[PDB]
Amino acid sequence: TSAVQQKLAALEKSSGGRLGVALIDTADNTQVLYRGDERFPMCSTSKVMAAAAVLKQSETQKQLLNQPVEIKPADLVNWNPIAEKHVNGTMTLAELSAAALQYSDNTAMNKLIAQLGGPGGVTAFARAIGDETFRLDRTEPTLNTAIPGDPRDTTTPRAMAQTLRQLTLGHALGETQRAQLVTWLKGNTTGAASIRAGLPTSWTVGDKTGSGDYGTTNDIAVIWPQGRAPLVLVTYFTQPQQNAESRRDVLASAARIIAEG
Repeated sequence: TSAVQQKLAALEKSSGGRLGVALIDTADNTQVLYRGDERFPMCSTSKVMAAAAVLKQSETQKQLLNQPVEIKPADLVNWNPIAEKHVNGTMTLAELSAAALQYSDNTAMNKLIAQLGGPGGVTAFARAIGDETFRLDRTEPTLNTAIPGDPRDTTTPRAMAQTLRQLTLGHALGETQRAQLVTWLKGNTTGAASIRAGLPTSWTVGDKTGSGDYGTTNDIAVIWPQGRAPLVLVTYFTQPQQNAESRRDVLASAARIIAEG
């Protein structure tokens, strides 16, 4: 019930939905949590785990990121902004990872899942790095159904914040791979209205957004304030109505509240 809690609780109450927040400050390893142990549909934020797991593979298969992967008409799903540009051609695994992370391409995510042996291979990597909460159960696009109470394709804010810190600031990946993940997250094109919109102008951000049914609107971010040790912030949001519209403003507002405490 620190000052931020009542403020985050008030934001949630004004929003009509369910808000989950987890912050980690690497300067002193303290944490702020709001519904930190409740499950939320991850939606596209799970693409970070899949991309990281492929990077882990490339620590042994050194040229793996350069491997071409055919894009067939049957591979296309519901949102394929980059993969649709390469049907009947190829994209490398690096290009598929970038398309997944920076444009939220769902065909690209499915190629990453396939490279890992299915959703259980993404969950396997989460276990290998100490995340016992993350579970990926479906491919795209069905992982976004975001049905209330459904444990499939969920994690908690606390678990995802620890994971993102290990991948981007810790040593869960090789240094080359960590740098590549950071470059990918910083190049994200879909995050301008989410966590980034609630943070000071001078802070560098890498993030992955998520969106799904029930108005589910998510963002997970690694944040470098200037003259200060980096931060990790997860903001998850979902709504009672299956048809609810996106609420990226809630994530911006949560980030601003966090950034003010």
